[PDB]
Amino acid sequence: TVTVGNQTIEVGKTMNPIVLTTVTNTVTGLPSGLSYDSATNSIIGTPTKIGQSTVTVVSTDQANNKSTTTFTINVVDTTAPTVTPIGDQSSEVYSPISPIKIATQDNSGNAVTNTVTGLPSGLTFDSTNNTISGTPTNIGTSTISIVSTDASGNKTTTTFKYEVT
Amino acid sequence: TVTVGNQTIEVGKTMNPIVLTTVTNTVTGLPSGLSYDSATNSIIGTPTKIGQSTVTVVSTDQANNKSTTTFTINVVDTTAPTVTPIGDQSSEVYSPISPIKIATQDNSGNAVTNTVTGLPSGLTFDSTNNTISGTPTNIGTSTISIVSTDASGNKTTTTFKYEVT
Ligand SMILES: [Ca+2]
Ligand SMILES: [Ca+2]
Repeated sequence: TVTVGNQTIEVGKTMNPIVLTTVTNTVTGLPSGLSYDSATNSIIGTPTKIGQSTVTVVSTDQANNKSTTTFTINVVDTTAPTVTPIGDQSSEVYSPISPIKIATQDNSGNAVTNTVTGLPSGLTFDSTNNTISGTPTNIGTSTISIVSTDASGNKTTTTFKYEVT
Repeated sequence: TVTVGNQTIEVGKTMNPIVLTTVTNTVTGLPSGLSYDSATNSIIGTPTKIGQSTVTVVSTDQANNKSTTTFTINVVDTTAPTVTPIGDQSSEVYSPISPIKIATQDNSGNAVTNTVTGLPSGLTFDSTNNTISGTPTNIGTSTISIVSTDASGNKTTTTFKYEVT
């Protein structure tokens, strides 16, 4: 058997090393974030860009006899964004609130979209600065729900209670 | 692990099929004598030329997503020549013999060298037509020894008795 197909790895995570097995290997075309460890004949590191790369191994044996393999690594994003926790909130009706920042992070290098719902009346969400602000118009309790989506469509849902008094 | 190095196979023999495993594979650069069996995702056949070939698999999955592996096949000769059997011989001293042809065959496409020794006196070997002829000058028994060598240095030894009466 010869192994064909993608070698699939997760962007922004430290990969399981890929062992090269049958000698001197010469590896090229590696994505940023990865390189080749002679001493373990392993490709290791953490890839930073989503996409496919075609990697070339030229191997030389003890008599300097040349050989060539190439294969594809596929760097994917299948992990959801993270969101800094937001505690339960309380403020007085008719008073402008201190803005609440939704801080998000993602294993991809990239921007995250937040969809916010269940907001107390009078309050609003600004997608440019990703903050909740405004002036509550009703007393009562709300559950504020945030769906954060990375560029590859992975979603996280975060909730917190808003209490207006 | 990714498999690196030569895939080594024997010239003029029917290979163990190489299974391609992880889909539509597109195979190219195969040596003469081999091709790709879709239904088994196997490379099969019998190679005829000694040497290295670099073979390319482009695989397409169910969503038509492209992938690439390449590897080297190394077609070697490690098998000795064969020689048509020659029976024990008898002829009269002072009489020219009917020439004896040494017929050889080899799994490589190529020429074989025969080294002949232990010949009864008066007899000789012609390397161009590969035949023993001449006129025996002594009565007695000889053991005639033939070393046949292929182009890769694989050797077979064949013997037969010559009786001069
Ligand atoms: Ca992600
Ligand atoms: Ca041979």
